[PDB]
Amino acid sequence: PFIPPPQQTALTVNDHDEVTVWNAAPCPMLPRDQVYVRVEAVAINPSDTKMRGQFATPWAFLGTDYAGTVVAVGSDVTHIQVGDRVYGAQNEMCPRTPDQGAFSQYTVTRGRVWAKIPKGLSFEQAAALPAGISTAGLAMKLLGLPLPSPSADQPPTHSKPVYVLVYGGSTATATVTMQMLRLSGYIPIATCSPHNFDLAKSRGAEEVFDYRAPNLAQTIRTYTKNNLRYALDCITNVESTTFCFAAIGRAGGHYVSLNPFPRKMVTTDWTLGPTIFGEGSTWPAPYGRPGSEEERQFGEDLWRIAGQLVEDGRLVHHPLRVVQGGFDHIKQGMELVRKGELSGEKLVVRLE
Ligand SMILES: C/C=C/C(=O)SCCNC(=O)CCNC(=O)[C@H](O)C(C)(C)COP(=O)(O)OP(=O)(O)OC[C@H]1O[C@@H](n2cnc3c(N)ncnc32)[C@H](OP(=O)(O)O)[C@@H]1O
Repeated sequence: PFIPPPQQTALTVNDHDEVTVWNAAPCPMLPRDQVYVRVEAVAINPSDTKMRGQFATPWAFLGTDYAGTVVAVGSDVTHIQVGDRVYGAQNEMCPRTPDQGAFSQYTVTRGRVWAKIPKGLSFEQAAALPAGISTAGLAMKLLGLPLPSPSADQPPTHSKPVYVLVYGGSTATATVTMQMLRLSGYIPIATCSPHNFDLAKSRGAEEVFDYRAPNLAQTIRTYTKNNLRYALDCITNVESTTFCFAAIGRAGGHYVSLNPFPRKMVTTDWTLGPTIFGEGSTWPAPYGRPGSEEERQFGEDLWRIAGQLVEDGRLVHHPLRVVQGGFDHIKQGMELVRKGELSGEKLVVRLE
């Protein structure tokens, strides 16, 4: 049986709320239904930068998005060989599993929220995808929109065009969501900054608008025949919620946000990330919820679908900004992300 290394490097937060390169971190045990991954590349997400204060578990590993090489295979796992390449998501800073996080030299795969990297994709391209895939699926689920068929030789047809507003169409989440929406037969319309217009259109937006434009909500209401029933808010602040409520049609609509938030006929939801694992959250406030087998199966189904889409080139990664380096480079990348210094790109670290 496989024996994990006695120590490794991982990124964590210490007992003084500081992001820390930890050079004596433990290695996880190998679950019988998972595989053991030597991490080759990771992506940085805003969620990583927010794991602080009450949100941090000291000495628990940071990071969601990883891609690496399989070094050991759990005894109950089929269809994966030692030396295969995989990509997937981890559930960062879960006090029950503090030795599992993407920002580590060695991790294990989690649930079935992972896949084999297609032959034509690099570690960096693959690492850019997992939180995107996962978030896009949770949002479509919450909006009440069906997932794409991995078959189906092309999108369902609708009665009339069914628009979906995506506020923040240059975000990492939006560029993956808009491809998926299109594959399901929906027509995304996006708002973002002018320099990311071409990116939004390349990723499935039928039209794209500058979110700063005066009375843009009237423009959108006109465009959608005053019957916009779906708004996906990828920005999630006071202004984006106001805009989305204004753009939704006179007969009502559904607003889904990627974070919690503090007129009639609008239902509202927001995506809780660990939900993709069928895990819940131990956090208090609006976060804590029990896990569920239905949530687990959804996540597996999504990943089976999206895996095939990525494999056939029908779902593509957000543009990359690739850094070569070690764990301090992940730490610096987080700060860049936290400061909003990235536009239209995802920061990926290839671990050297
Ligand atoms: C395995 C994990 C699975 C999950 O489901 S995680 C669940 C989803 N939720 C969260 O992770 C919560 C924590 N995350 C956040 O709060 C993120 O910031 C969200 C999820 C809201 C967005 O992250 P994402 O990675 O999708 O976007 P990004 O960082 O790539 O987007 C940045 C872009 O956001 C845009 N932006 C930034 N501030 C903006 C503003 N005030 N107004 C309008 N747009 C704004 C601005 O775009 P341009 O205007 O075109 O340059 C900027 O480039």
